[PDB]
Amino acid sequence: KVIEFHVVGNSPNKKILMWLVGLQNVFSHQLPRMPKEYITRLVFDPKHKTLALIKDGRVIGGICFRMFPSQGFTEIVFCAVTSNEQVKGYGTHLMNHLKEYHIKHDILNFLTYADEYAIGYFKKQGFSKEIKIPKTKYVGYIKDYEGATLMGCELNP
Amino acid sequence: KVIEFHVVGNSPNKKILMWLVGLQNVFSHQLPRMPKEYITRLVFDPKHKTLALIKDGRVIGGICFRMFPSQGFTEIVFCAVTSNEQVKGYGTHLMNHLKEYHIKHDILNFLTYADEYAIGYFKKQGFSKEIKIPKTKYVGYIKDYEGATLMGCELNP
Ligand SMILES: CC(C)(COP(=O)(O)OP(=O)(O)OC[C@H]1O[C@@H](n2cnc3c(N)ncnc32)[C@H](O)[C@@H]1OP(=O)(O)O)[C@@H](O)C(=O)NCCC(=O)NCCS
Ligand SMILES: CC(C)(COP(=O)(O)OP(=O)(O)OC[C@H]1O[C@@H](n2cnc3c(N)ncnc32)[C@H](O)[C@@H]1OP(=O)(O)O)[C@@H](O)C(=O)NCCC(=O)NCCS
Repeated sequence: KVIEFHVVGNSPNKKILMWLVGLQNVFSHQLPRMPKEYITRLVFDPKHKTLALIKDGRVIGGICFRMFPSQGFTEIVFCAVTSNEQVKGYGTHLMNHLKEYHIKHDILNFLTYADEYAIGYFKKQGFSKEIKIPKTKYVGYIKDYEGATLMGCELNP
Repeated sequence: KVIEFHVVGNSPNKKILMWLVGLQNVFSHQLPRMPKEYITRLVFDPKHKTLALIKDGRVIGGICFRMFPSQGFTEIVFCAVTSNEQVKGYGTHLMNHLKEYHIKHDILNFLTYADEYAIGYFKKQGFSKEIKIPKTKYVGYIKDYEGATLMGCELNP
């Protein structure tokens, strides 16, 4: 009934902090292959911001991303919608809003290492297994993950 | 292999933030009758401290308490051991160490509102149902918890 999108960050007021915990809680529930401590580390890392999906006070989704304005792309880390609220298009809205945030900041590229079970969702948001940014841009900067496949998205206007 | 006891709180240290979150996760998994956001609120509250049990870098247990020096007791909010590690004398250790901390701080009585299933566990730690510290001392200072049983016990030097 009321639904909000906030880019948040630990760079730490009381409200966002509740949201930061809520995001960590949402992520750890969906991403079973991610240890809670690791999520907490990245989520609270000041070089990472998280785009939070609030519904009626409560965090229900988010995308954790790290921007590399120098490389000309953004690494997408932990994106999740809570189980209740899956398949209602929330995840596509988050990616859309993420996409618009970045057009303003003039980063036109997304990179992520995709779980096997969610390659489907990224392909819908325009990601491809075939990457158009040269290796020399992201190798080293971006976290490689075990048996996740790397996908890119090249936004526009 | 390494096992630590730290008394923590929100009174921006990067270590204790991760610990406080790690504590919120453990408290949240183990106590269904308490909503995640409530736990977050109290855990990070500057009048609440928490006894963290770290194991090899990671929180596996804790006791959140609020000290009432002006009263003569300490109120026990949450305590829990992560599930891997239950039935290993870990929570007995935590409570023992909590007792020491408070003796060293001149607060002899512990109060808790105990939930239907851990009455067993508190009873062993000297805890009981009959309080010896006057109702007027704690009522309205402590937080009544619904269909929990109030309990209390004293600790020697
Ligand atoms: C993946 C996820 C973030 C998608 O959010 P969502 O709101 O549930 O999915 P949506 O409602 O936005 O639907 C998105 C589209 O991708 C599709 N899709 C393909 N594979 C999918 C998958 N594995 N999960 C969800 N949607 C998927 C949906 O059917 C939908 O297609 P359509 O609208 O064209 O018909 C969410 O389901 C989730 O939290 N999964 C668990 C954790 C995870 O796998 N994270 C990694 C990637 S974010
Ligand atoms: C109850 C709890 C906090 C204790 O941690 P623990 O390490 O498993 O308990 P211990 O290993 O120290 O065992 C303590 C003694 O109390 C007993 N006990 C009573 N209830 C128990 C319970 N629910 N779980 C484990 N032990 C329990 C044990 O048998 C043990 O007896 P013994 O040493 O004489 O053989 C833990 O199981 C937990 O987190 N439960 C979920 C949430 C909860 O009940 N919190 C209550 C407030 S602390």
